[PDB]
Amino acid sequence: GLMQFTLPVRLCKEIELFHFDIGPFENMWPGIFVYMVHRSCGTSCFELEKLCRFIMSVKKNYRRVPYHNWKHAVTVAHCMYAILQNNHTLFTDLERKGLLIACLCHDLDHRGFSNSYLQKFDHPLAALYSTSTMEQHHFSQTVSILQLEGHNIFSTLSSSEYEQVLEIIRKAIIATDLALYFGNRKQLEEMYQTGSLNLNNQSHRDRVIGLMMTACDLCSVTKLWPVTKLTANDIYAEFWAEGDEMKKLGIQPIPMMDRDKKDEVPQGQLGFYNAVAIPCYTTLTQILPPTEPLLKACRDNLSQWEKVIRGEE
Ligand SMILES: Cn1cc(Br)cc(C(=O)Nc2cc3nc(-c4ccccc4)[nH]c3cc2C(=O)NC2COC2)c1=O
Ligand SMILES: [Mg+2]
Ligand SMILES: [Zn+2]
Repeated sequence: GLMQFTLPVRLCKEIELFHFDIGPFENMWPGIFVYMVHRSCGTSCFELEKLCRFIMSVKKNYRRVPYHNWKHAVTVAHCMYAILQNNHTLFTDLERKGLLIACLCHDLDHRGFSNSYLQKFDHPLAALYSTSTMEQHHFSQTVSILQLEGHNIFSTLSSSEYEQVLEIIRKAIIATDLALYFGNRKQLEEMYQTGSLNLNNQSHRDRVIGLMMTACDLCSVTKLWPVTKLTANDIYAEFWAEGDEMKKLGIQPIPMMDRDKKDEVPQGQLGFYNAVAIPCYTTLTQILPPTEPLLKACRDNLSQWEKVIRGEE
């Protein structure tokens, strides 16, 4: 009950900033996550014995892939933690509880391949879930870990609070399907501008939590340049492996996935920042103004990719 996690001084301060990197010491990531839950939520939200057993089962069920791995889970939960802490009064107790777990669980048992590749391979998951294939699987894997003896961190919620939180986590994880981001953001842009945005309308809150999930998921582009650049090697390592597998099925991959086209990476990052990242954090800054540091860090990194193209690094 009276047992806080404390971090060393540099982490205790930097963890509150959007651009915080959780570092290369894996054994500290669980304590960082618990630290974030205790400050975002209270030392009571969860039974420590139970939370600790849920965190280590989740860890176990992420794979050793270059990008979509345990480090990503915790990094995406941290960005959510920073958004929640800079917007204290906008979110319910339930939403704080559900969204940190949603983020930690959002890529469970990812194998390093897109929904596209599962469908062209004809993977069994592609017959069971025809859209948002991996995302329906990640939510499925979350419910499975919650129902292991001694893993139900929500067991002290009322039956109705319990159904509300699983529903928040389900919509939160499905929203990490980038194919659903483009339409969700368009609707939010139209609602915010025509003045109809209403955070007491549940379907509007749904949409907003969805945008938050895309912003946390893409938060590699909001870090200091050296973190952003080294993460891109990890991201491209999964993409090019997926490309190699496309060629094994006799399909030319899209250029993003073709390792023969390493040369064009800088221009391909420009497109990504311009079509996805900048508009994501722009709309997110309009709805939730304290998240502006994410938009500013993203613009700084676009400008660093422009410098790479102009031969200046
Ligand atoms: C999910 N997620 C999380 C992060 Br963080 C970064 C990424 C990411 O880098 N995306 C991209 C990298 C790319 N590189 C090239 C490219 C490389 C070489 C030669 C020619 C082209 N084209 C690219 C397109 C995208 C991309 O998705 N475009 C969106 C807009 O329509 C779908 C990501 O997909
Ligand atoms: Mg994902
Ligand atoms: Zn992810």
